[PDB]
Order: sequence, then structure tokens, then C-alpha cells
Amino acid sequence: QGSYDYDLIVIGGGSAGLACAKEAVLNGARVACLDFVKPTPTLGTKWGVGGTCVNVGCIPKKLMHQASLLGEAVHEAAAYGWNVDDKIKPDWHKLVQSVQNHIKSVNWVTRVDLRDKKVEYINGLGSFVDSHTLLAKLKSGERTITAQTFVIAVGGRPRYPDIPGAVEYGITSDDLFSLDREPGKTLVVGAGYIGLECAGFLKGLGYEPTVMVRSIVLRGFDQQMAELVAASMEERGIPFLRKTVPLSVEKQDDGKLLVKYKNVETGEESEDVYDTVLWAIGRKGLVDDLNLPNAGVTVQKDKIPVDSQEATNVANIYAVGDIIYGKPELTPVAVLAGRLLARRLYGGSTQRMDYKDVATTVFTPLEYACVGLSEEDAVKQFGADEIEVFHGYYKPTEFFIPQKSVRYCYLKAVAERHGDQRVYGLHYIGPVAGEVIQGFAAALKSGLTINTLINTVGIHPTTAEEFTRLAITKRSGLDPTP
Amino acid sequence: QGSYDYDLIVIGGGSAGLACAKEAVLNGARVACLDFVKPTPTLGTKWGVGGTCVNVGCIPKKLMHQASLLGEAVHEAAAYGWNVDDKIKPDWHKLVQSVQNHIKSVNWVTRVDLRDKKVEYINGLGSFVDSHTLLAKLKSGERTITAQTFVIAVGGRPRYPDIPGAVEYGITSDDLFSLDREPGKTLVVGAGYIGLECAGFLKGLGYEPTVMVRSIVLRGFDQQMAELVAASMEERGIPFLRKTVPLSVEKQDDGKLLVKYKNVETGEESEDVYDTVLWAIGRKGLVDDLNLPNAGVTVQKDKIPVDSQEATNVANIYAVGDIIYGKPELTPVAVLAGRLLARRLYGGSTQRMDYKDVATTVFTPLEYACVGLSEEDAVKQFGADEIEVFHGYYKPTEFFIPQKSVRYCYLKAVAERHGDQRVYGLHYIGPVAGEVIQGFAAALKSGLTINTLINTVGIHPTTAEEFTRLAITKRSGLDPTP
Ligand SMILES: Cc1cc2nc3c(=O)[nH]c(=O)nc-3n(C[C@H](O)[C@H](O)[C@H](O)COP(=O)(O)OP(=O)(O)OC[C@H]3O[C@@H](n4cnc5c(N)ncnc54)[C@H](O)[C@@H]3O)c2cc1C
Ligand SMILES: Cc1cc2nc3c(=O)[nH]c(=O)nc-3n(C[C@H](O)[C@H](O)[C@H](O)COP(=O)(O)OP(=O)(O)OC[C@H]3O[C@@H](n4cnc5c(N)ncnc54)[C@H](O)[C@@H]3O)c2cc1C
Repeated sequence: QGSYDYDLIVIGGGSAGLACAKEAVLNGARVACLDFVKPTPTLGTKWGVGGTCVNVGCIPKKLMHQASLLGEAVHEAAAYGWNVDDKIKPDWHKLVQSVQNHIKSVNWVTRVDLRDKKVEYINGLGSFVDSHTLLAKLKSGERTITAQTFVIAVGGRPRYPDIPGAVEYGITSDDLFSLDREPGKTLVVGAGYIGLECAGFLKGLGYEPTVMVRSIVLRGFDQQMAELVAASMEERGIPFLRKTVPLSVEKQDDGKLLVKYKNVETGEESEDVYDTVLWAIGRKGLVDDLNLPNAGVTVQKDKIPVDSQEATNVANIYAVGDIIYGKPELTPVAVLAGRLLARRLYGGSTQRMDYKDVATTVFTPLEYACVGLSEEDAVKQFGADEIEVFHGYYKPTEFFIPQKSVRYCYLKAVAERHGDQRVYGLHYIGPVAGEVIQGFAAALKSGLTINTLINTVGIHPTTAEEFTRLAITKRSGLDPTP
Repeated sequence: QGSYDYDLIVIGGGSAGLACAKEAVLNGARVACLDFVKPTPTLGTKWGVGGTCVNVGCIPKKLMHQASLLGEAVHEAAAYGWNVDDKIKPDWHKLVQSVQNHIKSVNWVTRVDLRDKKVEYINGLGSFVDSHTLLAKLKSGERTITAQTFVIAVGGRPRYPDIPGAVEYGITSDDLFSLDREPGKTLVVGAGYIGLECAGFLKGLGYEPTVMVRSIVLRGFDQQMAELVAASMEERGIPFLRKTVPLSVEKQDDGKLLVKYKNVETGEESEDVYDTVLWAIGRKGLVDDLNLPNAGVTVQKDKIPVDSQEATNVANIYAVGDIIYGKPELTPVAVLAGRLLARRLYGGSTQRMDYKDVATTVFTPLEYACVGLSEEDAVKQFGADEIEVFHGYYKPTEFFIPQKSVRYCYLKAVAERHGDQRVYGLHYIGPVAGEVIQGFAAALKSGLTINTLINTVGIHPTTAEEFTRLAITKRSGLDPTP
């Protein structure tokens, strides 16, 4: 009660913003949704509607990971009697065209879907004038629009190190999936899931990545599982530069990139030449252009703190997805929080988003999926002596004939030691990690216990059945290799 | 412990028998385990210890399915820009050799493990003298041993139709996996999972199968899903002879096999020529050679009815696995039941086998996995108006670039309509169906409801997350294709 141009304005058109805008209209709101994509500096990469996942995230990364797995499949096929040739090579440019052809088909479908659902899509950059007023800057011109409620869904963009040559000579994941030039010998700075997945499918597509790690691999993940993923990448011939930080990048006369770098423990300074330098050193939330102080919204560095209803400290302004402080930065999380948020606003729902036990997958050459607590978090939370860890190495049926290493085929269930022996966390390295873990995440939400887990009849022959076969505890001290 | 040569004699060295034998010795019993493999009649195929799964079942079937899938991966790789050659053909002799090579390694490790664990392995055919005495026929002489307790775990062997030429010219799954000659053009008589799987990998390896179906496809399975499986195989060039039954087989001068057959609906008589006739029309329990009347054990046709502790009507004699009457005939069922039985006999356990909601996968070219009730059984049991079926067609991310048909990529959830909305059944046709369904099967055993299902965050991008995206009910009559 007051009267504005819209019930709801959503700022940002990626996973959360669009899910939110669509669910809001379904429930009868009058809604606008702004989306705009700043081109990468140098290179100037830009793209269509639908945000990070579709354009420069989950989707192209999965497709290139598939490109890399298919190469290996071609190699294994010979072991099974197929008369395949060995000297096979990927055309990078055909790969990139395929992937970009897919993404642009998706951009169109999404654009049509919005218009069909009557979501008013504005292609401009929104900034607050006040807690109820937004200026949209359009390709040419501006509109000032009001709303009862604002959902901030602006996400982030890749960070650049504060080092000479960084922006002129390096790229990020924004550039990588449409790179005009072949990656070639590549330096991947950062050992979060993005850097690892990148290095992984670079090696698999015939290039030469090296991963540079400042301190640890996959911070926020179970560190045993982390180190197993890193060693499995080294087994695949991907070198790692541990405890090492970039100093500078310069272009040589021959067009090669000379990177000087520094070991952070020893102080040792080194250099090497690469064709490509990929920064995968984190993503910074896009609060900057919002002019949040005009709106009264408090900020926590580059992110926005929200209550369990995704409200900011300003009662009418909400934020959802990646710009939000301290929550899983993942697509299905953005989508579902976006939608639920529209449903409480307009569909009379009280269902709040559940952020606990979110499953995830790192799509490394051998993939790592997990849901729930890491081993160390459970131990910190409850005490070593109130925790049980069941573990083992296993052998995929599909690995024997081609003789593929099973050295890093390992899984573990982290659980309550007594009582109901509640399962806290599940971790798996191996083929189709995410396909395996998804149903187990649903089980953890239904209260999975160790007794149920271990008495769920296996589907044979699968690697998923290895979770139901778990029996050796770390406490027993018994060899986890059957 | 007192009077007999053994605490325990296990008759049958397959999935149930070995799991029973091993667990029994772990709990201090003195055990022998008999295994003997009768050679196939004609042809005379025979193999080592470990039973059907290892030698003529799950394992070779999974390996040849993998060979067929790798063939498809090779063709897909090109869509992603790999410069692979199109004209590839598998070598059957090389494939059989790699499969048999794996199975002989496993036979030997299994034998070694039995000795290491002190299970006394006797390669001889057991028949009862009385309820405490067994005669063992060895290659050499005969033994005659006594025990306090017997576990019958003899399983089954494929059936032959009672039809001229059947045994002289036909083969079964027992011969297939080490066929000396190339299948060629093959009539697969029977449309259970064994027939369909064999037909599927044979087509995938360059041969020309035809499936002959007496009545229905996949009797015992959700029939909607059965028809989608059949049609996905017709999509791949595999024909079905519907409502059709074999009459005879003869060998022509040119070495081919003339099959006379009859449509049982129209009465039509037809014939055709094949290189191979695979009978996949069921398996008969091996009660015959046991001389059960000597033990006083009651049988139910070819099977043995047992109570919920796997006991026969003779209290010192149990049966477990495929020979048992009326239970799922699958490897992990046999393994877990034989384990739990030994653990109750000797381990002071009271835990009984749970035969309900066992998950299974049909490893057809597009795999069908399921757990819990088919739609028709849920409707039968509860009423249409108490059932909600959530369903959808979906598109695997990996299918886009090579433009693979998504026509049969379909899943559904059969659920309680009101109340807690307990999930009764899950069904999925698509890639890595068994990897997807396994965790969901543990979810079901934990009480998975629709609310849990639909609010478990997806792992993106996966096909497994399609389960958590389910939203369109059959009752709405809305299009299940987004
Ligand atoms: C390489 C990489 C791999 C990933 N892999 C996975 C994975 O496999 N699985 C998974 O779940 N997640 C993955 N993610 C994470 C996932 O893509 C993000 O979690 C998700 O896209 C976040 O959605 P969002 O709506 O918050 O932000 P975004 O999708 O980034 O959308 C925000 C949109 O708003 C625009 N915008 C910003 N400011 C304004 C403004 N002032 N006005 C108008 N528009 C604005 C932005 O330009 C952008 O288009 C990956 C991310 C990266 C980069
Ligand atoms: C082609 C095919 C595909 C299959 N695919 C799958 C699948 O992928 N997944 C799955 O879970 N299951 C699968 N199975 C089913 C699975 O193989 C069986 O359920 C399982 O092997 C049954 O185990 P068992 O111990 O009861 O029998 P077995 O493995 O058959 O029995 C063991 C043995 O007892 C021996 N024996 C019999 N009589 C005597 C006697 N009197 N004295 C001494 N020894 C005797 C037999 O010769 C045999 O070695 C498949 C089966 C077939 C045939």
C-alpha cells in the first residue's frame, strides 16, 4: 500500500534473479528484472542473458570436461577390442564453436521464455537512488523505476591479482570458454574448484597446464579429499607449484608470457614461460555499482549479509545467490533460494531456504563429490571420540580392462559414533561423482543413518554401491584396500 | 560344537554361498563350501569358482555393455572436435579375450581368498544322504561329510525351450560371454533384462539382434518404463517379434540356423535364418541334483520356500540366493542374505534379510534403473486418487553437442498423494541409471518424502538432479516436456 511502478524489481538476470522474477509473476506480481554484462577488460568478452552458469560457468565447464572424458573413452575403447587410432587430437576452435553454439541456443530460449512468462526484461545496469528507487542505465538512456520490493541478484566477477601484467596479459574463466587463441602451455593460478577443473580439462584436451597454489587445495573442502584430488591430477601429469604466489607477467619478444613467481615459505624466486595465464583466484561480489549506501543496505566487504528470509537490514530490500555473504555459491542454491523468496512474497508461503547439507561436485579428471561435513569439521564440532569414519578404496568395473589406475578411487562416510549413528558427511572420488552423490544427499536430508546406509542393497555392478559396502573404520586402523 | 565333520556345509560356491561361508568362518565356525560347474550341454562351456555373477552374469555383461558404450563414445568425440575416424569396428575375439582374462584373474583371487580365510573349498557336486549328511562327488572319488547345519545356495541355470533343435543349435548366456565364434545375426528369445541387455550390447558391437517376445517386455517391471525401454531399443535398430514363440531350429547345408516360429495372437507362421539363437527365457533352480527328499526338504517347483530366517521346513537346513522361492534374484541380495544368515548362526545376530525396496538396473543401451513400486502396483495397492506421479522428460548436458536423442530420457516418482507424501517408487531411463538410483534407494529406506526430494538441492549439471527438479504430475495433465 503506497503505489510504485512494480511490486518487485530484480537486479541481475542469472540463476537467482531469473528464478526469482519468474516465480514472482507466477504468483501475480508486477515485476521487472534487470540484467547487464560488462565485457572483460582487454579481449572484451561479453555474452547474453542468463548469467554465469549458462554463459561462463557450469555449462561450458561441464561441456569441456565432457570433451576431455571423451578423449579418454577413445583411448580406452582400444583395450576392449575397438580398432581405434592412437594419435587423436582435439580441435580447440571446433570445441569452442560447439560449446558457444549451445550457449547461444540457450540464451535465445531463455529470452523467449521471459517474454512468454511476461517477465519484463530490461537490458541495463541498475543502481539505487533510494531504498524504493532504481536508475536503470540502458544501451542509450535511462529509466527511473520504483518498486515495493527489490531483490538484489547481481552475483560476482573473477578477481585479478594486484600485480603487473595481470589484466593486460592474463585471462579468467570469463574468457577461457570462448578463447579465440588455443590455450597452449597454461598457468592456472588458484586451486579452488574452478582452477582444478580448468587445469583438468586443459590436460585432457592436449595442453600443458600447471596449477599454482598459494597455500592449500580446495579450501573449504575436506583436506584429505583435497590432497587425494591434487595427487590424482599430478598422476595425470598436471604439475603443481605449491606454496607459490604470482609476482608479475610480461610479454616477451616472441609473444610468450614470462611469469615471475615466489615461494611463500622459502622466498625462492623463479620464472617460466607460458602461452596463457589463467587467474582463478576467486570471484568478487558486484556491490560496487549498486550504490548500496544510497539505499541503506549494509555490506560485508564485497558481499551482502542477509537474514534467513534473505532480507538485508533494509526491510524491503532482499539479496539472493552469489552476492550474499557466507552461503554456498552454487547454481541450484541460487535458483531455489530465488524461487522460494518469490513464493513467500506473493504465493503466501513460509518456506525458507535450507542451506545445510548442500551437495557439490568438483569436475576434476577424476571427479570429487561430497555432501555434509568434512571429516575435520565433524571432529571439531563433536569431538574425535564421538565420530566414526568408514572408508575404503574401490575398483570401478570399467577400470580393469583398460588397466586404469584405481589409486585415488576412495570414498568415506563421516558419522555419529554411537546412538543413531547419524551420517554427517559423504565423500567420493571417482567416475560420475555427482551422479553417485545426488541420491545420497537426498538420503542425508531424510536422516540417513549408518545402519540404513549399510543395509541398503547394492546395485551391482556400479561404483555407487561402494557407499553401501563401507565397513572399515579409520579407528580400527585396518587397511581400507580390500 | 561336538559331533559332525563341520559346523556348516554350504552347497554352492556363488554369491550367496561364498558370502555365507566367509562370514561363518569369521565367526568361528568350521566350514566347507562345495562348488561344481556343470558344462553347458553341446559346446561344453564351464568356468571357475565364484558362481554366476563373476563368470556368466553381472560382470561379463557389464564389461560388454561398457565395450558397446565406448563405441558410442568414440562416435560422440568427433562432435566435440576430436579428429577420430568414423569406420571403427570391434573385434569380438579380442573383447571375449579381455573379458575372460578378467574373470580368470578373479576366479584365482577368489580361490586364494577362500584358502586364506580357511573356508574349505571342495570342488564336487553335493547331494543329501540325510538331513545331516551330504555326498560329495569329486573328479576323483566321492566323499560323504556331515555337519550340524546346511546352507543350500545352488542357484539356477538357463532354461531351454522344449522344441526341436533347442539344445543342439541354441545357446544361452552361459555360452555367450566366451563365444568362440562371432554372434552374427542373432535371435534373442526372451525379453527379461538378460535378453534385452544381450540384444543391446550385440547391436552396439556391430551385430544384428532381434528380440522375440512371448507376451510382455520386462515382466515384473513398471510397464510404462518397459515400453519406453523397448522403444529406445527399436530406435537403435533393434527389432522385436511381438506375441511370438519359437517352434524349432535346424541347421541348413550352409551352416545357418532356420528358425520356425508362430505369432500366438494372429496364429501367423513364419521362419528366418540366423547365425545364433540365444535362449533367454528364464532360469531353473538346481533342486534336481540335491536329492532333497533324502533330507526331507520341501520344494516349490524348481525353487525352495524358506521362512524369514531363510530356514526350510528342516530346521538345520537353510537356503539362500536364486534357489529360494519368490525373492529378488540379484547378486547383492544373495550376498547380504548369506552374510546375515551366517551372522545369525554363529555371530549372535538377530538381523534378518530385508527383501523390500531393492534397487535394480537393466543395463540396456539406455539404462533403466528403479527402486520401490511400479506405478501400477502403487495404484493397485492404494487407489489412483491416493497416488501422485511426478514425471518429466529431461536433457542430459552431454547429449546436446552430439545431438543424441532425448526421446527416451524420462523419469518419474510414484508417491503418496497426501499426508507425509512418502515416495513409493522411483524410475529412470537414461545415462548411468544405476549410479543415479543407488543413493535414492538409501533415501527411500530412510523415509524419503516428496517434500524432502523436491527440496534436496541439485548438483548441477547432472542427470541425477532431474529427480530433485520433478514438479509436473500426471494428474495435472500438463506436458512433461519443458
Ligand atoms: C567457472 C565456474 C564454474 C562453476 N561451476 C558450477 C557447477 O558446476 N555447479 C554449480 O552449481 N555452480 C557452478 N558455478 C557457480 C554458479 O555459476 C553460480 O553459483 C551461479 O551462477 C550464481 O548465480 P547468481 O544469480 O547469483 O549470479 P549470476 O549468474 O552471476 O547473475 C548475476 C547477473 O547480474 C548481472 N549484474 C550484476 N550487477 C548488475 C546490475 N547493477 N544491474 C543489472 N545486472 C547486474 C551480472 O552481470 C550477471 O549477469 C560455477 C561458477 C564458475 C564461474
Ligand atoms: C546373464 C545374467 C546377467 C545378470 N546380471 C545381473 C546384474 O547386473 N546385477 C545383479 O545384481 N545380478 C545379475 N545377475 C543375477 C545374479 O548373477 C544372481 O542373482 C546371482 O549370481 C545368484 O547368486 P547365487 O549364489 O544364488 O547363485 P550362483 O552364482 O549361480 O551359484 C553358485 C553355484 O552353486 C553351484 N552348484 C549348483 N549345484 C551344486 C551342487 N549340488 N553341488 C556343488 N555346487 C553346486 C552352481 O553350479 C554355481 O556355481 C545376472 C545373472 C545372469 C545369468
